[PDB]
Amino acid sequence: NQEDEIKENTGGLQTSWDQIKDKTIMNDYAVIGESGGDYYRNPVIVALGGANVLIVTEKRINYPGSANDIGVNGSKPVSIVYLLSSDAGDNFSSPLPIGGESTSADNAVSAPVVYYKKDKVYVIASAGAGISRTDQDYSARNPKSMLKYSVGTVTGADNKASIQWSEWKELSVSGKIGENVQFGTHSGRGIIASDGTTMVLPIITAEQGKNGAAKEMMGAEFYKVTANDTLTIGEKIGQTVKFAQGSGTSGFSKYKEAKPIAYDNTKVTYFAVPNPDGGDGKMGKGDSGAENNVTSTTIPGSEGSFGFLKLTGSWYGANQYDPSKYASNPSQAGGATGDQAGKDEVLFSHVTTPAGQNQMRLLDPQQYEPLSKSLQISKTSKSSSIDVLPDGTIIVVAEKERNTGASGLKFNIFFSRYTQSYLSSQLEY
Ligand SMILES: [Mg+2]
Ligand SMILES: [Mg+2]
Repeated sequence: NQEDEIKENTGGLQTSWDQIKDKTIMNDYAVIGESGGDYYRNPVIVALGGANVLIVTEKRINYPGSANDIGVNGSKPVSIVYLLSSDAGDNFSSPLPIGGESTSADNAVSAPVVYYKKDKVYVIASAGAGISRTDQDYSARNPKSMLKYSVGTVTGADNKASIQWSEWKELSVSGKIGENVQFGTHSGRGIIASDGTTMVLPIITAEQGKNGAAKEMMGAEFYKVTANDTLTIGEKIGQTVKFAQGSGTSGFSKYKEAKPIAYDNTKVTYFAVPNPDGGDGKMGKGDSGAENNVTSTTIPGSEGSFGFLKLTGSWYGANQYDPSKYASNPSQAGGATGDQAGKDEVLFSHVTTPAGQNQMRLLDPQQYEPLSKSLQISKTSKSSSIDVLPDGTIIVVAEKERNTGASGLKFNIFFSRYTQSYLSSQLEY
């Protein structure tokens, strides 16, 4: 179950093809290791600008999470923490809780959805009950479901960045989601539309029943949210998504959490994770045009938050490019002359069985269908997240090295950095 770690003093951002051409795995190490009774889970990674990297994670305080692996459960403290690097991930600060350490159910937050374009980081989190399944019917629970958000103001992203977070505030769903709908978030990097200001908010819905009469009928609603220091929920995008009963336990839907992979200002396209209880082991693809148009893909998948990065003309793969030029014009940096166009590409990583092996893949940027090759990035995992640095190298945060002696799902949090040529050599023909 243990990984072979690489810890290097890179130069920070790379600045020339000669420096980078022979490098493959530039870093691959646990930024968070043993943590006693605390569980660090569901990480998301952000390249802030320059050599600055942000990792956001939930922290379940002295307990493993709900029985269905949700951070909040309407009674235990759960924080959302952040780590910062100013040397392209060579070194990360010790994790700090956004807004101070959680102390009760009333300030607990988990499953962060993280949005960023350039000066402000927006984190929208599950709060109160989340989509946790407990002993009570949802209608009887007192902390019911809630959404909360914090805004991180970024300073110095072109030197060595600092962030300060606003107070957690409630993001009301009144008039958007009815009572009864138990709802929450599913961890990941959030989509910002082409205008740079409209965020896509995916609200996960779930009929969970209770212990002794469990259900898991899941769905989603997508909403516009305008980037702002005060957030409010805007217009609905398309239809309410509801997944159908699977072939397993009665009341368990074939797919669980839907996560946006694209938004064209008209419809949200989503990948949905297959239910290990009644699904087909493959990621599902659908969009907000209908209540349920999801179709099976050929991508193997399971529970958890997949990583997904779309590059627009900025993938050079095995071909030479100028990493200094990449910082100012990522789509025009290729060739020995340093000014050729790259191509579109999608990078995707997810586990193939529950808490199993994490495979990275290239997907076609129009239909998101996989190429034939896949690269194992972890023996044991569940959630991961991908981004690209201003020098063109690929960064990943992922749960790895499951502690099988621990009560729930306990992992270490890994940071990894790869050259595009290495990834190409493993994923392309
Ligand atoms: Mg070092
Ligand atoms: Mg304050």
